[PDB]
Amino acid sequence: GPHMATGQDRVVALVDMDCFFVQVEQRQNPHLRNKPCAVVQYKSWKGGGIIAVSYEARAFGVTRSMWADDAKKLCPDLLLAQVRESRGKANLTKYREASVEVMEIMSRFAVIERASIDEAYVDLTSAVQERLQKLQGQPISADLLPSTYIEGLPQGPTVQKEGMRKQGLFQWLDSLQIDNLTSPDLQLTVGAVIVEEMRAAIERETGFQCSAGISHNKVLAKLACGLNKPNRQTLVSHGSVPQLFSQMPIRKIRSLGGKLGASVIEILGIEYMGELTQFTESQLQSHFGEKNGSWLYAMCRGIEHDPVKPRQLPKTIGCSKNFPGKTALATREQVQWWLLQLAQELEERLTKDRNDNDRVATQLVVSIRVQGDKRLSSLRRCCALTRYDAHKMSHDAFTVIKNCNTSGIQTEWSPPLTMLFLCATKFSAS
DNA sequence: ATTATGACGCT
DNA sequence: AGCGTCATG
Ligand SMILES: [Mn+2]
Ligand SMILES: [Mn+2]
Ligand SMILES: [Mn+2]
Repeated sequence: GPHMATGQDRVVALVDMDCFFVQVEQRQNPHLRNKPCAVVQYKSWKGGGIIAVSYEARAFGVTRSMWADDAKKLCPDLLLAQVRESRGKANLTKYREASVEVMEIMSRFAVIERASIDEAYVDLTSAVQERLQKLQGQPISADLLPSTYIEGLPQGPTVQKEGMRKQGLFQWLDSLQIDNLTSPDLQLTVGAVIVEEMRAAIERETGFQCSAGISHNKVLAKLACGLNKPNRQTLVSHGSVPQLFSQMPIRKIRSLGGKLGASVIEILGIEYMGELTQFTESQLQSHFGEKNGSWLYAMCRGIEHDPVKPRQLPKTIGCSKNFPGKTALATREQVQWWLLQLAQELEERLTKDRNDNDRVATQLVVSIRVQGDKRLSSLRRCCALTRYDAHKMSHDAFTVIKNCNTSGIQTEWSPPLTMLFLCATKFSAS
């Protein structure tokens, strides 16, 4: 009882931009705004592959990983924006720069961990303590939470979405103990006030809408963020976890959407996250390993300790291109030309990174795939990265992979290469 | 013939 | 170090 640490020490938010690449394109081209539209890379094969979908287009069943020609079958008036192509390959610079815009606004409120191009975690514990000592027991008006959902409410003893949102929020605010500066539910509520302000600032200063989740840790904040998209935020309290998890498929939790989650389901004979509570920590550790087992044991009770890392910048900068089927690289000149294209984009991004962020990469990683290998990477080799020069890094990459060519002929390349990847890593301050 | 990344765990 | 897993704009 008095010693069961309930993992309610922190206030953590996850902010995720709605249909990010689509919003970037809609800001640039007002003709795309408030329309079914999607962002595609390339065009010749099946109209290009969709990587981002506006909510209007999602209503027609358009999804990521769909070919545009097929999406057009579902949504004949779908509008498409194409990713820029530079040096023969997709170039995602516009979206990376847009991401930096959003990350810089978020960093004004608290330290953030960049989790992806369009999302960051926020540790709001200290900002909440500050805002609470500023409020001085004053209760929290529903007017401060105009886009917040309280997960699990309304409950107990109107038929429109906004009406139910407001009913649930009213139930939450009425149950609140606004005099206790250490109540976790109050702390989450103030956290949600701050996140409303953060999201207002992002939209005001960039044009971009986002959603957010507010809870006591990263996994719950991410899950909460997904519950009411687009353009809304969701508070998942510690108390909401049992009901939320009682019907929550195991795969919906970050880290469990793959092989490990499938093995939880098959080994334990369960479907939902809440069913995990019936196993001891040792049982879970026996099946899934010591770390995963401790993590599952705590996570199914709403508890997770992974910190919000103070890291706004990516740890690696990389360039990759697939060469499927008939496009696979089968000559030395081909392989060298594409290594040079990738290296030229890498050099440009690295030089910008050095100027902006006062750091230099020191390791170059070269990864390839060979035709007929089921794995995404067939080979991975590192070498020193001592100079930001594309000709040098492409020669070095070729030097470290050239021994994969089983062709006795030095001109041909066999088996042909279906992917090239260059990645700069191990940054140092300079 | 979803493609282009980026993080992190394992050994 | 190099490999595998997970995430997905
Ligand atoms: Mn998003
Ligand atoms: Mn995201
Ligand atoms: Mn998505």
